[PDB]
Amino acid sequence: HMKISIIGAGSVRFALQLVGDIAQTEELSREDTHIYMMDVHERRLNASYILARKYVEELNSPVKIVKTSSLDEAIDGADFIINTAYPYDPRYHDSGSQRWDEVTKVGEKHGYYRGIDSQELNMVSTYTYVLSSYPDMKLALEIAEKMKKMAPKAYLMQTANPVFEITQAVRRWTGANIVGFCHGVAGVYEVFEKLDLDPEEVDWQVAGVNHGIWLNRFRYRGEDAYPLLDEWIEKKLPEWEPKNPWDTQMSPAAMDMYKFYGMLPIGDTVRNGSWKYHYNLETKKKWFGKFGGIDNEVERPKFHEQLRRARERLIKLAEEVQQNPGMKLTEEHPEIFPKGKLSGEQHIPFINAIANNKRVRLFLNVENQGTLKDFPDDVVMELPVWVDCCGIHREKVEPDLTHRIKIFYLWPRILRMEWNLEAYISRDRKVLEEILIRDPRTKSYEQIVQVLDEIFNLPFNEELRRYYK
Amino acid sequence: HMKISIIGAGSVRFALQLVGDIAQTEELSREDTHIYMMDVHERRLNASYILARKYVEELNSPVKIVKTSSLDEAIDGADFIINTAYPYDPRYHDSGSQRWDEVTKVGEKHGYYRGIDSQELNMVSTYTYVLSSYPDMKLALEIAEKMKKMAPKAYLMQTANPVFEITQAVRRWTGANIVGFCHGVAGVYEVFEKLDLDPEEVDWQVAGVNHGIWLNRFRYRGEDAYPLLDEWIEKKLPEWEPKNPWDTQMSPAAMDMYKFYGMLPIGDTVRNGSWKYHYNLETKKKWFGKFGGIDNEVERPKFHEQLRRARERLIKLAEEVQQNPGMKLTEEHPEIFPKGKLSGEQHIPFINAIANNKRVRLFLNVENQGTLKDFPDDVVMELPVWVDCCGIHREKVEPDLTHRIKIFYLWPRILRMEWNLEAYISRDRKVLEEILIRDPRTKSYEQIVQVLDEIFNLPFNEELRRYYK
Repeated sequence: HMKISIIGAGSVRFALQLVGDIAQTEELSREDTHIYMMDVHERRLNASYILARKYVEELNSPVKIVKTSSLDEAIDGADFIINTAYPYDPRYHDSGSQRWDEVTKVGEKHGYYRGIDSQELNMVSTYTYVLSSYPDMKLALEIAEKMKKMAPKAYLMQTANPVFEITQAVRRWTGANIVGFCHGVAGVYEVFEKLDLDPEEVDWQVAGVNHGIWLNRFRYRGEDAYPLLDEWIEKKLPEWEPKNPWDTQMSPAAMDMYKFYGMLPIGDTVRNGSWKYHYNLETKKKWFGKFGGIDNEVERPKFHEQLRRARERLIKLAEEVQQNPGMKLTEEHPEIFPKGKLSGEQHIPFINAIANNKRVRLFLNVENQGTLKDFPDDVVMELPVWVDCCGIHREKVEPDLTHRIKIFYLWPRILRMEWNLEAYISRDRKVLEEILIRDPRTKSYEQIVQVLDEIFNLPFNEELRRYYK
Repeated sequence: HMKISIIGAGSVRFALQLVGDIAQTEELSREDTHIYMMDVHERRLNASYILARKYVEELNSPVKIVKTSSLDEAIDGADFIINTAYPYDPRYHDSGSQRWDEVTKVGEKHGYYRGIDSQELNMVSTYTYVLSSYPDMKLALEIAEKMKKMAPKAYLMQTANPVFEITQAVRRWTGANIVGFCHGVAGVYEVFEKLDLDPEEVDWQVAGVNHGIWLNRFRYRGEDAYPLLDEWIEKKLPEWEPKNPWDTQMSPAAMDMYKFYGMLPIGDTVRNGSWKYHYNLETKKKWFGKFGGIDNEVERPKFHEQLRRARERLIKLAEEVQQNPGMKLTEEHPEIFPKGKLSGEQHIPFINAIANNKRVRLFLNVENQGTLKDFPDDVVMELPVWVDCCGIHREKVEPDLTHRIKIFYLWPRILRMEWNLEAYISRDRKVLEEILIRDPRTKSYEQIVQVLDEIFNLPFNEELRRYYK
């Protein structure tokens, strides 16, 4: 059979997306495809299981769906393990984002705007937790060790953040077959839209690290197409406005980074700039438009609440279907339960490529292996790759990333990953302190000790405190 | 013949040291050894030439000394070119340190303690000038290009700062035969003194980058000797006091860095810590003793004045000998004009090794070439090497530098070098701005623009201003 396990299936909307794509994929929608939905939160998990079963039934897909609260059961003999879990202690929080929002508030209380987890080239909210991301790294490493014994052939498809740090740590310290997933590359198609270019006529490539990728190749009709971006910056940038807090691809911050680095940052990379664009909310609004981007004290909590409500709606909807077996989720809520339309995410296409030799081009976090020759072979990069029955095949990255991207962006970001990994494995608070000593917002050493003490002293950080004792 | 050219011979005390060592070296004190003393400041140069001639005469050395204000004449057919020049416009300053002190004061005026040239892992006073060190890099690159045509076999022995940035820039952009010189390694012998160890019984090694070197090997009687340092930290560190502003080898800052990195920083590396030890003068005094080290608003100007007076004394002494040919400099001032004692610096031993196959172990700034396998081959490192008639031979660095030294110290410092080089060659103010955007002392972007504007607007920075226009 074929066993696909979603760890953290309590993440309802993502689980349903994964189930919808599987049921709408010919080579996978088979009675021999078993989808295990695993989580430690039964209310969330139950809702996801009920909605997934009904969704499949309305799609007339014969896939079998199994619910379990046992991590071992989900891993045992799995072919693909999708880690979308975001650990949180329910005694204190409703989601993982809620413990991040709390430590961040404590950071801001001590003078660290947007929390100590917001650093240069690393502003994406909820990416790291107290620098070392202890609970997320711990869970990923547990899964990696369990599957080396209970599922040696399985792919561990890491989606929970930090993808870069975690994929790197698992690869380096376990050798488990882990691949990091994030589709920040989807931003390029807007670039093409704004420049009036058929994306099918555009010869393009993107490369870098997770949330740190660059449009290294951008050609059209046999010539460099960046002069067309230059034209857009001059004529249409002054009139640019963000449609919502997430709209940053064509923002002044992206184009300023482009002017400096020589290539356009893509996707979340525009959020991960230097402190030039993020000193405060007013500065964010100059470089990102009226919302100030997403990673600020207004929009990040707002967005997290929108997720909380959206989650409860789905849970309530799961109670409704149990009461109204006749209602068709495909009809009542098409945007959540689409028919005949794939999500476009890479997770299920990846599985169909490995298991059914359906070759496809994807952007995945894997070891460099000389793809970017100026960087170590074992450093995990977000690279363009072709996946099929027999492995992941890296494309040649040409043109190479510019000299400035390497020395001012990729390398400082790679070192931060190494800092974070060292802080985890060493169990040494002094490494956490050294990271904050490189932090521009630090005014004194005593400040560093006190912000960490309060974070470590939060009631839901007992494990973290004992870990670093 | 043998032609040894001192570029910047106006640096009187160093020139006399170089001349004294040559005249006291058997294989070099020959009529066929010609010492060219070159500089653009005649008062300084004349004083150095007069004192050098008298010194040689009292040593009964037959070496010929030539004075010239022509850089070409000094380079033409030279066998070794010693660059100890520190450019400065005499219309405004008396030495190079005086233009550094002025820009630093402007930096502090804008909220950058110890000037924008003081950065993490880079606190040594007068090491870089406005980040890119324009006048020093320019002169070094001029010399390198002139000698590729007028002296292809010559060694360019770079002593003027920044040694790291300059040696790297010359190697990479000209391929001239440049080697960087600095004897920060001399600090190890004090470590041995304090621990009651015969330095001859100590199997030790040091490696890193310029002003960024580490005691990677420290063994005694067949065992790791660092436990003896551990003992010293516990028993004798509390009673440590600095003999003078330069005494930092056994300071609390050095031992704190040792506790973190696992190896003891050596020499000037103790000055080049994180901002933890340098937020302000009071913080410096906690981690360096009562003087607060040398790199502060009190001791750095004090020391520079001590150099000014010491320089004028020598110039006045040169006028005295012209009036009293009978006086013996060897007798009246033995510390400046020693007999039968070498300085211990590496410059002349290096020359005697290349030209006379007198093999010796030295610590020189040369391309890595796989010595530290985790770093690029072309990056200039301060390595232990054996020099003889036919090349520079790198020792094996064992134990390897610790993981923390690499990711928290060497790599961040190497990237800064790349930042500085990029700022020079690009002629792009935005690179200078990006460097300051990574600066913890920056509070806003407008601050960066204004501090650079005032620095660029200083009257003696016309060339620098036009360069970056």
